[PDB]
Amino acid sequence: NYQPTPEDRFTFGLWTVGWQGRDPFGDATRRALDPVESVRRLAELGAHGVTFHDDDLIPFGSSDSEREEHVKRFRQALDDTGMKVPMATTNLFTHPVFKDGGFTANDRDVRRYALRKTIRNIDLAVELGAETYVAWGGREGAESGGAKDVRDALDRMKEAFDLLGEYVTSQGYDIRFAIEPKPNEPRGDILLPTVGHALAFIERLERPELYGVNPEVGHEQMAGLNFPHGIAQALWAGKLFHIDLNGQNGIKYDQDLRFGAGDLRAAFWLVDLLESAGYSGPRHFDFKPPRTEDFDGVWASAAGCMRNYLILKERAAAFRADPEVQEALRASRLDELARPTAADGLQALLDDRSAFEEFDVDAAAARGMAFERLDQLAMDHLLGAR
Amino acid sequence: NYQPTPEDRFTFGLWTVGWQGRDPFGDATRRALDPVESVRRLAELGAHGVTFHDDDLIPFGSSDSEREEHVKRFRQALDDTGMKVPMATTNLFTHPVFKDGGFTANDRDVRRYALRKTIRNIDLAVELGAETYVAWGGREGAESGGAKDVRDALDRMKEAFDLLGEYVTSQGYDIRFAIEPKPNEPRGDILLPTVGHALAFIERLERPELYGVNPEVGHEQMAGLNFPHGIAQALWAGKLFHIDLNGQNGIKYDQDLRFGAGDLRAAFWLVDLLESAGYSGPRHFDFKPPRTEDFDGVWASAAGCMRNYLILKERAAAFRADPEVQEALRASRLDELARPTAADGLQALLDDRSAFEEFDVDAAAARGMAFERLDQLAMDHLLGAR
Amino acid sequence: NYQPTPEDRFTFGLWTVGWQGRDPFGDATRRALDPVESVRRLAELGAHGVTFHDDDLIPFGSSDSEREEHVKRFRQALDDTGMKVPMATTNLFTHPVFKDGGFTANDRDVRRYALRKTIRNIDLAVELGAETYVAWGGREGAESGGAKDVRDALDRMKEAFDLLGEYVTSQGYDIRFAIEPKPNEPRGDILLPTVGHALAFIERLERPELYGVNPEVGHEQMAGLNFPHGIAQALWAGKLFHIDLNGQNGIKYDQDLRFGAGDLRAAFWLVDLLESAGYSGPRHFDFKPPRTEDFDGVWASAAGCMRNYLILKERAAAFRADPEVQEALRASRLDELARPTAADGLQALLDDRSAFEEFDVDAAAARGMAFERLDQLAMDHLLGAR
Amino acid sequence: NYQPTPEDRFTFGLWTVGWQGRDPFGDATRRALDPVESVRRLAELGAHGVTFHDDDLIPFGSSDSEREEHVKRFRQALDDTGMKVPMATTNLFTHPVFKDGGFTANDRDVRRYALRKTIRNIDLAVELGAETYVAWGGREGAESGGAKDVRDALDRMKEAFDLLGEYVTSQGYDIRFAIEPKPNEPRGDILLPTVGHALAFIERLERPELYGVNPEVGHEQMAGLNFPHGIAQALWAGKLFHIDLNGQNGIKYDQDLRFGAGDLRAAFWLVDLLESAGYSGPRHFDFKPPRTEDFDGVWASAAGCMRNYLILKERAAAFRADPEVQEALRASRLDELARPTAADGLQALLDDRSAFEEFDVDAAAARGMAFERLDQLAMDHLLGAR
Ligand SMILES: OC[C@H]1O[C@H](O)[C@H](O)[C@@H](O)[C@@H]1O
Ligand SMILES: OC[C@H]1O[C@H](O)[C@H](O)[C@@H](O)[C@@H]1O
Ligand SMILES: OC[C@H]1O[C@H](O)[C@H](O)[C@@H](O)[C@@H]1O
Ligand SMILES: OC[C@H]1O[C@H](O)[C@H](O)[C@@H](O)[C@@H]1O
Ligand SMILES: [Mg+2]
Ligand SMILES: [Mg+2]
Ligand SMILES: [Mg+2]
Ligand SMILES: [Mg+2]
Ligand SMILES: [Mg+2]
Ligand SMILES: [Mg+2]
Ligand SMILES: [Mg+2]
Ligand SMILES: [Mg+2]
Ligand SMILES: [Mg+2]
Ligand SMILES: [Mg+2]
Ligand SMILES: [Mg+2]
Ligand SMILES: [Mg+2]
Repeated sequence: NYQPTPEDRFTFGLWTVGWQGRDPFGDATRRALDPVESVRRLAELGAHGVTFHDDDLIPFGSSDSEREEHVKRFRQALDDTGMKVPMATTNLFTHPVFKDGGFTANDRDVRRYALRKTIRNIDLAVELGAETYVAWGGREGAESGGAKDVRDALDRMKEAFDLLGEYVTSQGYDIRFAIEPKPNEPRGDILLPTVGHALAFIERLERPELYGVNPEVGHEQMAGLNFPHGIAQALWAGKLFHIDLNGQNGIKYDQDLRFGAGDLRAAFWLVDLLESAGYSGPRHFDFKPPRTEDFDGVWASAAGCMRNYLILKERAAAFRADPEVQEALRASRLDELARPTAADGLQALLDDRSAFEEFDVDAAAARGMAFERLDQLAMDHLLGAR
Repeated sequence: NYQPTPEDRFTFGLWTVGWQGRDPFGDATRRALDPVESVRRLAELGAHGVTFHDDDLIPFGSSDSEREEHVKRFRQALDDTGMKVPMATTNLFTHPVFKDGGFTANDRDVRRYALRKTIRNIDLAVELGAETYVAWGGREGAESGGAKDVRDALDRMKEAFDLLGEYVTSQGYDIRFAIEPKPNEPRGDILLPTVGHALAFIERLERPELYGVNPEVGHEQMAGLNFPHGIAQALWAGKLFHIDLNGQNGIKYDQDLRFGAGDLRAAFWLVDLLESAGYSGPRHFDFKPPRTEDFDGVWASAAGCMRNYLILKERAAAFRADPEVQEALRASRLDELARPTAADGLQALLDDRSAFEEFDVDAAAARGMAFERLDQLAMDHLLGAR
Repeated sequence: NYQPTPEDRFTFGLWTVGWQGRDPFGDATRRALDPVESVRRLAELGAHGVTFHDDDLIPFGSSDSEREEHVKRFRQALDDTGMKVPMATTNLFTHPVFKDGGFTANDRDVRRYALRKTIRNIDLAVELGAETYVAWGGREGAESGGAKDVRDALDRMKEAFDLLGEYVTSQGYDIRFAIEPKPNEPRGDILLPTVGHALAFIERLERPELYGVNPEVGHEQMAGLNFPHGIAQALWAGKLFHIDLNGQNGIKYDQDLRFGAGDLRAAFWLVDLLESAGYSGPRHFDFKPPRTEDFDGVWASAAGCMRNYLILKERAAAFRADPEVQEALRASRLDELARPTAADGLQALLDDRSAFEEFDVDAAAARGMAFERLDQLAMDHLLGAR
Repeated sequence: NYQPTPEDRFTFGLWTVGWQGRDPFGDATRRALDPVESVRRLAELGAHGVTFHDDDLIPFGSSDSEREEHVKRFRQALDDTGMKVPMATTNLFTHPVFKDGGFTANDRDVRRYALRKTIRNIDLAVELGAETYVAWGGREGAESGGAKDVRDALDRMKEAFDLLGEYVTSQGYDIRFAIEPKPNEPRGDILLPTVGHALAFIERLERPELYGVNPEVGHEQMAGLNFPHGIAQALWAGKLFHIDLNGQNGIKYDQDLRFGAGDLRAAFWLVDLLESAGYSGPRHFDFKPPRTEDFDGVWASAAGCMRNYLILKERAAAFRADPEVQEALRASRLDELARPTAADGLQALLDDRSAFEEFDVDAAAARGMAFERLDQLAMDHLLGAR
């Protein structure tokens, strides 16, 4: 009954189940978790692996020998459980030095520090076997218009990512980068606020093949955008390197609800797309168990992430396999959308009088699209009524 | 006192002052304007030129000889007034045949018709001297998840724009294309919903140098995004071919208020950026005089568009020239944001102990950014209090 | 299998299935329906009744004898089908005379006309057996700040509703009024924009017992509000006289999708509340079949409204009856929320040292709320996984 | 030049300039301020007074003698500076015990504790001379649908406020209560989410005359609502007891920018209304100096709050006094909006054939409202261009 196993490739950040529940208006409601205990607990739930910021694993300001002890204990728990580390990232947002950003801070010495802190963790990520290195520029942005010249900031952002690409190529590392967009919070506006802006920026880097996106359900929904549409564009560009799964109820602060909560039908269409397109990367949950919960609620919330993915996968597969849905998809001309508009070429199109001079525009206009019947078949499948 | 002249390059769509006031809940409140009368009236107000959809100028279904008469009358009014036509576009959204889109309609024969209708108007636009051809795919999208496979739709969208680029290159035309994003309305979600998504899509076309964006103030604000930030990214990419200026009060239906209405401080920062970056294209107003107004209100609203641009241009120039603002910009390290992070290169950065091992993180963190004083100088300048 | 019958009390506006598909950017895609054919078709689908604006049933400007013929034909179709008319309303938004409002138009003569048009239709509604008369003030509002003094406008709004209440009391009619809030569209901001503002306004009318609310799913969601929470407050006040059911995908133009579309989990919690609280009024669908559809799609969309209500009713009933959910509700202390805080009274509370001086705040804080496990049981029930 | 003095009645919360800059993603960037130093600094800037939560002034868990020392030091600074304390409030949101609310927590013992903590601070507020006691129920709400039966929660909310009203009446205190709405954050949805919902709830309390609202600019804008419209409704009801002034850029997390930032034109229309209606309460700033700033930026931001109010007051007064604006207001029939619709009464309206049978609907419809010219005069005045 919807039991996950490590072959489902479900992963969690240490910072997710480890969130102590401090929000802008309240103190922590839960004690800190030891990273080793989170690995063991997630393994028992059926997770495939974990992800980390540098500062989740090694407390900021650790000596080189404290650092080695923290890594050794962690590696022992991975060895004991079979858990993998497919992704890692840098914390360039918590410490006060990053209050105006890391890569695009106005102060040049902070930008250099940010790059050195990042490079140190790329080495550790490669050592632990990560294939993707995520960058979330949560402090790159502004609350006011004159504080940040955005063209200069984009020059600095490109400079930073180009240097990171020079570093991993010169070291011979097999790792790729994924940029995680967010439109706002904690800055009033954040640079590269959506999947689209991030994809566009990547095409201006010196080695674009090293960079993709790590979209997050809730972040695109904080701009009111359709998250499965944005994922489709990332897959179309060949840039979906990683994904953050969670839930969000509309345009408000980043809630990071468990996956399946928030916009349930968008979750269904997302799973349909990921499974249809054959996405093979980790199914990563970036979520926060609500601060109302104790530790039993933390693990129930994490289990629910995986459960909802597996229920929606079953319902989406049943939808696509249903002969009546296949009939309805042809009724709505999804087959024709997949055929070229003008494989005969430009000149043939220009000479084709059935495309304009003799085209019966009123008869084409009268054809219903039959989209509502198709969508109710999708609803029946989602609700198990079919 | 803030009087426009044609050298300010203010342009208006025929459909703007010509909007009859029909909305989803009400009939028209104004009679139709003759395009010739709109040209003459806008010229008297100080406009530089006008723009048009094919169907604004030539009623849909006109014979080839009615077409010639409509164009001749129009050309005579341009000759009489000195007005230019810098941009033109196609109506692929009003007629019922386009109810599921033009370039990405599921029906293949509609897609071919859409391309033929577009090509016919590119010829006319070149004849009238337009330098930019805008595409707004207002019907390209969906209300439900199964109606539109977005990867196939993006294939069809790329196919259409590639064919248009083959057409203008084979004809030897000096015209470029600009894609106008909008996130929603009239479709539940529209493909290429923001500036970012459009910029990313352009980089996958066969001849990307022919395509840029035509962002609209209100459209990016319907997703809660920072419009001057998005314009900066378009300028950074070298893709700001055209712009639509108007006003919008937040996340709701597309209001198309006169420019300066809506988010006034965003309008100030937009003008600052366009003038600082030396944008030389048309300052185009895509706005709707509210349906409360009679024809005297139409021309007052149009005049207000230009007036507000010129007031904000004056205030932004005073801001940037003020020695006290120049001092504050250095106080906030805007000068340092413009300097390379690591012109010394990767290896020097790695060997620079002042970038990490000896970096005094607490002393850097203690430095205030002085952004609030800078922003209050900007407010004082905007309000004329300085 | 989820078949509606008239005892389920599903009703539809004539303007819903009759929407021709004209939106702000496009012409109609469907021909007009005769009201008689809509009654017959809805009866065959299992509807209980229909609702109407005056102008849906009697074309604007009809002679008194054309009026009588339109009503007679309509009454014959009701007699032939068994369909009821539980609600009626006035169109104070389509005609250009209402461009600045009806009850709160700045022009006094328009306000008087609006009241006379309303009163004429109250007589007809009573004749057809309606129990509720809805007012939706879609044009009452403003696009700019100086156009409307809102205190004077609220005086005029109160004046109008007080006169309508004087009219129905002096006539001896058994009808009540329901105010339908909407935050915006077609005006930039609409007066009484949410359920809350409407409830507050009612308490200042001379005969508040005659007035309640008619909330609409999509309208509260256009302000990002929780629609089941708002309905609970209306039920708490005893003011839920009628309800408009449909779907909406977040903060954007009013989509009026079929019920169950949009925010599916909010639809589940709404049905749970209406059924638990014993709401006995009509389940009215104010929805628009998308303009992509032909007439077969219109009736499929209408059928889907009813189907989704009945599926969600079944799932909500299964949730509330499940012993494991009953256990979880006590685990989360829903039983304690229903018990008085201080039935012992103020003085006893003040003297109760276990409420403050001896209250163990850390032990209370440590108690998990168990809300995530409860919510996953609700998800399992919704998806039929339980 | 726009210098505040204590007669302008500008007040600040201790928690505003005292915000250390901890947000959901980052540590504090500023040290804690001593309340005594904040009083002295605000007095030098021209403030009239300060406000406080119980826990801002007396650290949580203080002994009764530490409590007395904290109050004495505070009272000495008030005596030294002339500063007043017009409002006070309770912190029912920071401590983990309040994670599911105070007055509407599911656990009954937490609800009793919340009432005792509140009552203790009402006594102190009266001792310091406060006239208004604010309640902001920031934790009253839910992230999921089954966690909170909202009708039971409203019963508990009414119970709590009724007991507080019994307490202040039995003690003979001259203090009134003001409910501060917020739609979301830190709970997914908060009960009483807007001004309207709060006004409606007050009318169901046992002694409604003791309760009003304390609306906040940014909170109504987090629901996309028009804040001057909501204030007008509160003034119309006679319930504007207090106000929180700040700025917000649209629908996102609560930014609490300095007043004048965010939606500048809404700030202009708010000041116009408050000054026109003769609001005599405190002009209270609930704002957060951005965490980019050091302490010099804190005081610059606070000074800017007051400066922007005084600039906007001048511009609004110039607007209303301008004979050309007075002419335009009559042109737009604002004078007619203030006149009764039907002072002649219902029967006269029914007998008035010029209100319906002989009303020339097309001639009324043709009249322009002249709202755009009026709004451009308002823009010219705001920008000092007039
Ligand atoms: O970059 C990894 C993570 O960093 C921070 O935790 C962000 O809040 C989250 O969105 C992101 O995914
Ligand atoms: O494409 C030109 C114009 O077409 C339509 O009028 C759109 O509503 C507008 O946004 C666009 O700019
Ligand atoms: O008042 C009845 C109906 O009137 C209009 O059709 C509105 O768009 C709808 O929201 C409302 O319910
Ligand atoms: O209740 C007083 C204050 O409490 C908290 O600080 C809130 O964040 C603020 O909105 C409110 O005004
Ligand atoms: Mg996130
Ligand atoms: Mg998030
Ligand atoms: Mg994330
Ligand atoms: Mg537009
Ligand atoms: Mg627009
Ligand atoms: Mg446009
Ligand atoms: Mg509606
Ligand atoms: Mg609606
Ligand atoms: Mg409705
Ligand atoms: Mg606040
Ligand atoms: Mg706030
Ligand atoms: Mg506040």
